[PDB]
Amino acid sequence: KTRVLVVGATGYIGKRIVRACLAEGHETYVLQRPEIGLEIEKVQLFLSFKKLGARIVEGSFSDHQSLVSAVKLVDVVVSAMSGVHFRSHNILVQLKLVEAIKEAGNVKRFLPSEFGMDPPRMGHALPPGRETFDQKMEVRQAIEAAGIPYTYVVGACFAAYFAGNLSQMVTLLPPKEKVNIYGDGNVKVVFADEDDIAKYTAKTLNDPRTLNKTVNIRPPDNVLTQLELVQIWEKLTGKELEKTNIAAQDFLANIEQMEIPHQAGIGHFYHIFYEGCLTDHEVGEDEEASSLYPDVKYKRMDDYLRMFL
Amino acid sequence: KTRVLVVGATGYIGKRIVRACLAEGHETYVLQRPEIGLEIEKVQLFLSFKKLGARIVEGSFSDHQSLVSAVKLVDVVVSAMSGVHFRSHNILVQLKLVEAIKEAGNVKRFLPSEFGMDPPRMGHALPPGRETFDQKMEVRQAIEAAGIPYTYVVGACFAAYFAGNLSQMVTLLPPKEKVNIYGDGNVKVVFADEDDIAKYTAKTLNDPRTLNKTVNIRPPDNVLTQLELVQIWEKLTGKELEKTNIAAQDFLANIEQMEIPHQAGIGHFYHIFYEGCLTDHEVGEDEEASSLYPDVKYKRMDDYLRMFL
Ligand SMILES: NC(=O)C1=CN([C@@H]2O[C@H](COP(=O)(O)OP(=O)(O)OC[C@H]3O[C@@H](n4cnc5c(N)ncnc54)[C@H](OP(=O)(O)O)[C@@H]3O)[C@@H](O)[C@H]2O)C=CC1
Ligand SMILES: NC(=O)C1=CN([C@@H]2O[C@H](COP(=O)(O)OP(=O)(O)OC[C@H]3O[C@@H](n4cnc5c(N)ncnc54)[C@H](OP(=O)(O)O)[C@@H]3O)[C@@H](O)[C@H]2O)C=CC1
Ligand SMILES: COc1cc([C@H]2OC[C@H]3[C@@H]2CO[C@@H]3c2ccc(O)c(OC)c2)ccc1O
Ligand SMILES: COc1cc([C@H]2OC[C@H]3[C@@H]2CO[C@@H]3c2ccc(O)c(OC)c2)ccc1O
Repeated sequence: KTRVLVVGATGYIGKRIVRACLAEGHETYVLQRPEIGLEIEKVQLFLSFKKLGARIVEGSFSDHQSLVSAVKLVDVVVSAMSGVHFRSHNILVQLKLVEAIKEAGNVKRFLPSEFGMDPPRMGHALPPGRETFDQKMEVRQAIEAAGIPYTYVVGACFAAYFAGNLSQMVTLLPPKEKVNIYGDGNVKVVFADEDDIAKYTAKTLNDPRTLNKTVNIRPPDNVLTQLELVQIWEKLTGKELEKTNIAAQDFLANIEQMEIPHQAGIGHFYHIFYEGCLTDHEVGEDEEASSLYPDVKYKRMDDYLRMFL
Repeated sequence: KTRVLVVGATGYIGKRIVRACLAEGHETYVLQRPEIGLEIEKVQLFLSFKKLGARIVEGSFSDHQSLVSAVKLVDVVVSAMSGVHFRSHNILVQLKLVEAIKEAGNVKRFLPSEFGMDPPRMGHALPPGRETFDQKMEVRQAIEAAGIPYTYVVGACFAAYFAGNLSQMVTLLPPKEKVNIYGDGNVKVVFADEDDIAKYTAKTLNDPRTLNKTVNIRPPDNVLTQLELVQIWEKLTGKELEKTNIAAQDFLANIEQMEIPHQAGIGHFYHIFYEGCLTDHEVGEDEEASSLYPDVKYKRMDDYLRMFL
């Protein structure tokens, strides 16, 4: 039985990873930091994990020895640390976890908080969006310096942030009548239900095929252009949307004057929808999660969008 | 089937009320406000409501006619508006809901956001905690000046904020070794699991017995002193905790110099555990929810506390 520590267990993807580890059959440990005082939602999340059979491990990122103690309990550590500018962007805090793993020496694999664009492929991104890739690379740098075996889970847009809103920024719901199309809207993007991301993570974390590998989440039916995604919704609703095509220069105009979390968002959307960073390179079946784990009947984006009807 | 609208549907008690209305068989509507921007957890709560069978109603408190349109759809309106200083304390925003109910004319009953201490009994309270009772009384006044029929649900401490922490402030977990006892710890308090509070709400909101009444949530097995609460925990754990008795004037010492949310917390705790405001007066079976709805097998605190072992 694989023992797994989830660090970031109440996070957006972290909580889905916890439940996926439990359903996969792993002996699932969750790190509970003691600073969560009156954050009642976090406290009841941990209590719901307990009721599912998770085991709470108390530890703190400012107590190096408590991290060492926690990781010594498990075979695999999965980190879901924050990495979104408008939420919180504390990627580099994992360095203390890496150090703790380095000292414990028992850890057979570490999955750091990746779950998005492929960091080493983003060397061209400009600040502040660039921070995400620079800081994940630095965590990668520490992992491989320490000789810690790893798996990097990358390659898909969370469906909540990019599909349920027809990729409109600052909203999470489909628009009623108007939609902005990025460029011609013919650039292929990779989408995935976050619950499937979690299930692929639970399955890959002890799979020899993915030891010391980048694993890509690129389910073939979910490779869609923005216009394809829009047209799915128009078909489901029986209503055409008025589409405005936004050229690259107008999308980025005056970016330097906007608040930093919005600058990052714009930078990321530009890589995804204008440069097509998630599909501008091919990946093999031996490094792609839908083909590695074909028993995951992943949710297609028409079924994902139906939830919004 | 009673048609119910919940305003505050993603709130702490609000989401529990939505689910209990659905389980009770009400045709349940929930107000989705448009300023839900990137608050993904709210967005996904509504999706979870829809799948359980709730109907989404769009409206904004800054758009009076949207509110009138919403309350027109239902027979009863339940408000779970915020009212905790360290969370947010927007009780007075319900005045706009009351005004829309007035104009609509069809609402058979309105339950405002109370769910705690009985406001008219708290006239002696001092600021800032006093604001809770004053604003809840201003809402009561506007309800009655509009002729809207009502039910006021009051009388119990939410289990998570007062029982699961053995009533220690700024924490939501049982303490590991040491516990503060307020006074002698022999002042009776009322505790209720918040899912039972929601079930009673769902059961009372169309009950002829409770039209234009105050309904008290005072389950007899859950009327306990703080020492009795601590004794339940100590028998669950087999370990005695070290108890420190805190006298009134030491509990309140230098209260004027602390943050306003903490001041309000101390004021509330003083009224509950030093004055006994939840038990310094009696209520008939006619107006108490556990006798009113005896098929609700309310969770006793020993079972509640087991979630924390
Ligand atoms: N479309 C995509 O592909 C997306 C990719 N991502 C990536 O997913 C990963 C997770 O992001 P997300 O789920 O939104 O993150 P969250 O913002 O939900 O944060 C996750 C966890 O971060 C922990 N955390 C935050 N700050 C600290 C801190 N100072 N010290 C210790 N722990 C801290 C918390 O642990 P705890 O549970 O202990 O409190 C928190 O729950 C990130 O790398 C992100 O970049 C995320 C959004 C979209
Ligand atoms: N022990 C006890 O007896 C306790 C009693 N209470 C009482 O419970 C009741 C609800 O409190 P609680 O669950 O903590 O509420 P929350 O703090 O969870 O807020 C509940 C809802 O208030 C709505 N809200 C907040 N601000 C606004 C605003 N400006 N405009 C429109 N809507 C707003 C939101 O509705 P939306 O979902 O639509 O976003 C939110 O989800 C209160 O009267 C409180 O005093 C609370 C805790 C303990
Ligand atoms: C797709 O890969 C990533 C996606 C993201 C997204 O986390 C979600 C964000 C972010 C920028 O895309 C969300 C975003 C930021 C700004 C917005 O206005 C927004 O609107 C939906 C959404 C972060 C890191 C990634 O490697
Ligand atoms: C019991 O009646 C009420 C309780 C409350 C509680 O919502 C919860 C609060 C508040 C003050 O008691 C929670 C409180 C505030 C400060 C704290 O430090 C705290 O620690 C657990 C908890 C609000 C209104 C009420 O009428």
